[PDB]
Amino acid sequence: TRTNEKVELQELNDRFANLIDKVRFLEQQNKILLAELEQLKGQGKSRLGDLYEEEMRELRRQVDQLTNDKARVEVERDNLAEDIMRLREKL
Amino acid sequence: NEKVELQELNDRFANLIDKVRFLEQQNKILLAELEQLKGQGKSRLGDLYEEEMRELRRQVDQLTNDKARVEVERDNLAEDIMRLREKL
Repeated sequence: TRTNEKVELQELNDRFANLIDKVRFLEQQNKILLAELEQLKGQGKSRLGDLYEEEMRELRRQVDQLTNDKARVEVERDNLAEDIMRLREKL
Repeated sequence: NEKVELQELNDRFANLIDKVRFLEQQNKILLAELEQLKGQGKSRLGDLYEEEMRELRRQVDQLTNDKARVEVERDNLAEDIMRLREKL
């Protein structure tokens, strides 16, 4: 008879209603998951960006040092160029 | 408030369905175009960092040699002067 029907249907609609609730929770959960993931990506990229920056910053610091080193050794060499230029005029 | 006949409403929503499909296709083209642009900008930024580091290494190399020479001249000038005081 159609009394079975009435039973099964009521059960089943409650089941749908249940899944519905759970799938909407699945959604809250996913949303949060995505937020976490965004946070983790941003750290990873932050850091990686730190390492690329460092590499460059090192080459720069080195260039400036080298540049000052050479500049000291030049002050010295140029001080000696005036010396031979004078002493040759005493010869 | 003008009222519409049903067979007329079907027309208007049939046409609106056309228009919407069209926007779908546009938006599609756009999404691919953007995706490419994105990709290209990633490549561009890579390159820019790349060239900066190449140019910098060139500079380190250049300066390291330039400084070794000038040290040599300095030493040479030291020698010449000392032996030049030797004569006079």
